[PDB]
Amino acid sequence: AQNPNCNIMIFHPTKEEFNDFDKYIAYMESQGAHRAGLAKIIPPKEWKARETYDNISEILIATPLQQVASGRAGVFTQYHKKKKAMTVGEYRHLANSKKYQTPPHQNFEDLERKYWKNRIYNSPIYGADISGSLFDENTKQWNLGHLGTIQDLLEKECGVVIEGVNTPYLYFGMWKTTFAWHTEDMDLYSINYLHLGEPKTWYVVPPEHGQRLERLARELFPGSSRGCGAFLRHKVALISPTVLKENGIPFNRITQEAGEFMVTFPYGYHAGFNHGFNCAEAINFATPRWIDYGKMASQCSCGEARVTFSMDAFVRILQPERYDLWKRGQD
Ligand SMILES: Nc1ccc2c(c1)CCCC2=O
Ligand SMILES: Nc1ccc2c(c1)CCCC2=O
Ligand SMILES: O=C(O)CNC(=O)C(=O)O
Ligand code: NI
Ligand SMILES: [Zn+2]
Repeated sequence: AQNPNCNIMIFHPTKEEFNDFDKYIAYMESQGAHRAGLAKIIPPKEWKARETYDNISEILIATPLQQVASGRAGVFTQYHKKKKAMTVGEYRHLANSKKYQTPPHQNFEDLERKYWKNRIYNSPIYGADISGSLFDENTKQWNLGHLGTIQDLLEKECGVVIEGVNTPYLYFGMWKTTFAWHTEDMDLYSINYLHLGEPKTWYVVPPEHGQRLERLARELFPGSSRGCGAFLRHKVALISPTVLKENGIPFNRITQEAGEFMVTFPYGYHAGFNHGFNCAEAINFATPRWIDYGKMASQCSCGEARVTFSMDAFVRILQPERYDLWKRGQD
């Protein structure tokens, strides 16, 4: 078996290898990349997402989110307080202000230490889930707005035609902005391109060990667990690497820098934080191997999760027994 220790693998495709997206994902899996839950892909030197990022300041962040923490330094939840709209130019200025700017630090490890020590005492503002793309329409390779759709994948694999669309989302981050422990909707893959700015550090649990993380989460957030059998779907819980280690949870970590792609694999729990002002673009996607994960994906039916229109068809076709209960949750 390839990659039995479930290490995060890093790939350096040639420009020829970068032509066929599906083929390269399959190649990465043939090398065991999926066992980690996360892979890094460094694009060939000849490739670029777009010409420059000089003209992005007028993009609107309609609903910036202030991420307010509760709990202890290594075990906390965050809730999102809506703030007034601001442009990317305004957001960048805010990120760089004394209140929000990245502190002096020696290296990524030093910054990681500072993050886990001090995150809860601040409330950074995140521009998340903004529908759009920064890939040039003429970028033919690994253009996140030009991927085969999940609806077409489901149709190709299972013969059923379904409604729904899936398009990319932009994320504008600043120091300490945080993504909580989660897998993707319907345990899909995700792909994330860091377009510009400071790094993003990721933590990931191998898919074969996801239930170990779930069990610890139930222990650490007992009220939340009683409220919902899939409360990690709410995307609000954080657990530090120190606490994971103390509890014997298998995980890995890696830092993504501008110009790099990360792929998360079905049922690969991940969490992380931004180092400073940055912009990432991400989208969910599927492959034939995903179908079995989609069929088995846990669902939130307590009403907290609240998912996109397109998830309806996924649950309806892949999980017909769960559909009625889940749909009651959406309404
Ligand atoms: N349009 C703006 C300008 C500044 C700010 C906001 C919106 C909300 C976040 C806090 C802030 O300084
Ligand atoms: N796709 C995700 C997953 C987690 C999170 C976000 C988007 C933004 C809101 C905060 C968070 O933890
Ligand atoms: O970048 C972020 O804030 C969160 N991204 C993801 O969880 C992802 O790409 O799957
Ligand atoms: Ni994700
Ligand atoms: Zn729930």
